[PDB]
Amino acid sequence: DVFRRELVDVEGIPLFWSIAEHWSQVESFEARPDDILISTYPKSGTTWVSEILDLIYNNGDAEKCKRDAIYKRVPFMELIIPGITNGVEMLNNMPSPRIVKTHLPVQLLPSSFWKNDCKIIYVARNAKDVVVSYYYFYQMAKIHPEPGTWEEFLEKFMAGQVSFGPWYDHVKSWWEKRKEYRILYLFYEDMKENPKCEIQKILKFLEKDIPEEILNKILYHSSFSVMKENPSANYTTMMKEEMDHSVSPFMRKGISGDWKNQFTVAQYEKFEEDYVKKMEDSTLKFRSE
Ligand SMILES: Nc1ncnc2c1ncn2[C@@H]1O[C@H](COP(=O)(O)OS(=O)(=O)O)[C@@H](OP(=O)(O)O)[C@H]1O
Ligand SMILES: O=[N+]([O-])c1ccc(OS(=O)(=O)O)cc1
Repeated sequence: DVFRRELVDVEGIPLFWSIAEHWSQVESFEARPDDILISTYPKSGTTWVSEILDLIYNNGDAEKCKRDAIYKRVPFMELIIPGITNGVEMLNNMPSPRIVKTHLPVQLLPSSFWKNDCKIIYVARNAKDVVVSYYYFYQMAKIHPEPGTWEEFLEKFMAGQVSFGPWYDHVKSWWEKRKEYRILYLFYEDMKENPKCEIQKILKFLEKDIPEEILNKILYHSSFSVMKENPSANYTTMMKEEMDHSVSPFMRKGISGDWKNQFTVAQYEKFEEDYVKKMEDSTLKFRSE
């Protein structure tokens, strides 16, 4: 049973057993200078930005972006599950320009990305919304250990005892890294508020100037309501064994502020107190609504 196993520490970070088992393949991953790395803590907007990038790369052509599922168009690099997927191999076999997905904390990112000075788009999302999204994701995405109850999971998340480790360290270290490498550090909440502005930021970062009509096309097709229904983007093409959308759909709510629906007031206060301690010595700033 490849699913529901305990995570395995990889250089200090809990990862899926099969990622840990194939860690050398990941560590030695060969990046390319024109790779665009989409780097996120899980549930932070990876798919949204991946779709955007793929739409950009295909000039807003919806059909072209339906050539395959997002997880094939934008491979999850470190995700290696025997018999199921190998992000490294999928990427190795992908023509440039590659869009590369990762959730690795910065200290675990394969050094080739640094050596190739790749452009990286990091997406951060407020921790409270992340943990809620992650909770449901843990439930539906069977490669994860059992999340436990929301309460248990919340505690694991705060303790960083979740797949890919602590969100806090993830976002903070990636934020710090933006001083060393070309990281367009985006916030899920900003994409919610003004996706056009954020996509323009992506375009600028990518050094692409496209017609307003194409930008509007990209905006339309990267909206949650379009993506949710889009089988090439919404993970419903996943084997049910890997992702059971009947448990929780991948495209779950796609809002900011869902944490309000999940957190008890006590859990929220506790979370915030803990959060402040973990975050106050970082200049990184978020919105939760
Ligand atoms: N287009 C668009 N607009 C708004 N929100 C979107 C979009 N696409 C994905 N989502 C929401 O992002 C959450 C999934 O995050 P990721 O794509 O990072 O998940 S993953 O780590 O790649 O598995 C998950 O968030 P929650 O809905 O809060 O669970 C998705 O619904
Ligand atoms: O390609 N896959 O098989 C795949 C891709 C993503 C994915 O997400 S995960 O967090 O459940 O590993 C799971 C399986």
